[PDB]
Amino acid sequence: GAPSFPFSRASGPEPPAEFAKLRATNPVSQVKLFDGSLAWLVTKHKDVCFVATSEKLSKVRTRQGFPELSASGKQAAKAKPTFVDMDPPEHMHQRSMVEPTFTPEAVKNLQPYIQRTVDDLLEQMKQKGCANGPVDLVKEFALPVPSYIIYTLLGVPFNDLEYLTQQNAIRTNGSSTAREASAANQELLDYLAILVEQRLVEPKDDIISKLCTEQVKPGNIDKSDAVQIAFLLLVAGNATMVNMIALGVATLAQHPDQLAQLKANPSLAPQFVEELCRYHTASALAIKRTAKEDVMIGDKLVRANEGIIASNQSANRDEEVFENPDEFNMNRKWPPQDPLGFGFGDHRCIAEHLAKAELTTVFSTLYQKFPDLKVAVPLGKINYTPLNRDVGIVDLPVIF
Ligand code: HEM
Repeated sequence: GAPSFPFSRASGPEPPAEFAKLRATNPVSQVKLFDGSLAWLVTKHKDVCFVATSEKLSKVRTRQGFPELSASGKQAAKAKPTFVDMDPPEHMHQRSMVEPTFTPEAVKNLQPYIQRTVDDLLEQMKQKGCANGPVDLVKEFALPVPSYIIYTLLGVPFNDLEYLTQQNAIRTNGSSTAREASAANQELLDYLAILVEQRLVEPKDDIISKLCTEQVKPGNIDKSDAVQIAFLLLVAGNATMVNMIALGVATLAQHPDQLAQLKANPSLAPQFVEELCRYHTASALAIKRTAKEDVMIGDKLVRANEGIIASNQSANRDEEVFENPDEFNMNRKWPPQDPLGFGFGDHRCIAEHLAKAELTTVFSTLYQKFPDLKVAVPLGKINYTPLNRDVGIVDLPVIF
């Protein structure tokens, strides 16, 4: 019978062991989901790209056979969809309403702001110090960097960032009760609704204001849609950003020669970030589809109304594309094929340029500020996310 999926990571920082075996012997295979239903799992880079781009496959979650991976996903599929779950032409109709803030040119213009935000959080961390024991790099740094940036871009005023950063963290923290997580979720939605009302009356230079002026007031979307689009932009990427920063620090601690290179030359941060986003694919469960019609993938027939999950994590370890794929090597020579940390095709992460700018700013600055930054617990004792989840780090004690 088909194995249960998601698979568990082989260890804290490693992908599931199953993918390498499937790439070698059964690259398109069936897996069993939490409800006992089946889905196709695609593991090779070429095939993941095919799934990501085929117009015979749909992201619409009300379609029969959609591969929801948990009961919570089934419940979330009942809500009015935003662009993450749309096909053409609806997908770009809505995504284009917010894409302008995320273009390469817009992100380049944001660089001084990104640098200031990182610098200010690093200075707060220095002022707080570590004179009485280690501090949690996640709480002090990896969490607020992406949080402050996305909230600011959306339109949150500076005074409200610390509290809203804490509340959004509660929503996904593994220690929160269901009541606590639900209350934090609703608190964020209530806050965003008030902010939308404010920007309908007096727009400012932020994403919510642009939605209000350009889409809500003309009747292209309503104010509840603006809230849901803003909420999507907050929650889609934030936990992934936090995990990528923490994973980068841990990966450098595990690879001290490459850390020494980066300390001696901060201009290596872009290459470090490229290798990090390939090696630690912290969002590996988002390339999902159902077949609108029969489609052949390799030696398998995916029938109409069957689900498909395309593992970009597996694709990023595909030996046929990336030589020595299971070694972290920021000095590698890159092949012609894209790494897939941010997905592929029409739905490729809207924030890829912003996320890479945040990560590059972090890794070109962190060890200039704190040349003696050290993970304070043994590396084998790092508190990674549970093995049945996307790779990440919950907390990371450090000294400096
Ligand atoms: C290192 C950090 C991040 C990683 C690795 C990442 C990864 C991904 C991946 C794998 C997807 C699926 C793309 C696909 O369907 O092919 C995606 C989509 C998306 N991401 Fe990110 N993401 C990151 C940060 C962010 C941030 C900071 C934001 C928002 C500010 C964000 C917003 C979104 C949205 C809205 C989508 C859906 C795009 C669509 O379906 O059109 N992501 N991301």
